[PDB]
Amino acid sequence: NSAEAWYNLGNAYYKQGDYDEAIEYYQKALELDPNNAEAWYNLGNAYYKQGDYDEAIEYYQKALELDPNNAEAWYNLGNAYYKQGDYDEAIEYYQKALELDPNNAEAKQNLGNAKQKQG
Ligand SMILES: [Pb+2]
Ligand SMILES: [Pb+2]
Repeated sequence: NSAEAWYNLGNAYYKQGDYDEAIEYYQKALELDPNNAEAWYNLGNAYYKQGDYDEAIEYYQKALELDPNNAEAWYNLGNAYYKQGDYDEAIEYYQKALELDPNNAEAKQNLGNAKQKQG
């Protein structure tokens, strides 16, 4: 209801690259409906695009608790850990992404690179 309205507005602002606004609007939506997995996921993405990887991780984790079939979310969580230098975590989440979407070339590549980084 208003939760959907806020989510819709977050999405519009997200797509235009206004992350600060999108983050505000997603947070409003989730105050009203905390079960919207796509709102958690997109909030995560918006923080990720801001370079705020610890927030991204928090919100990706919440999205995946609600929707553990979101292959892209597993991949982006892996990216977020990779950005923090947490290559063990990145590797795990990339492996999970590829189980659901074996065709994610970038997941395979980052997984490979992450394995090099640890050694
Ligand atoms: Pb936090
Ligand atoms: Pb873990």
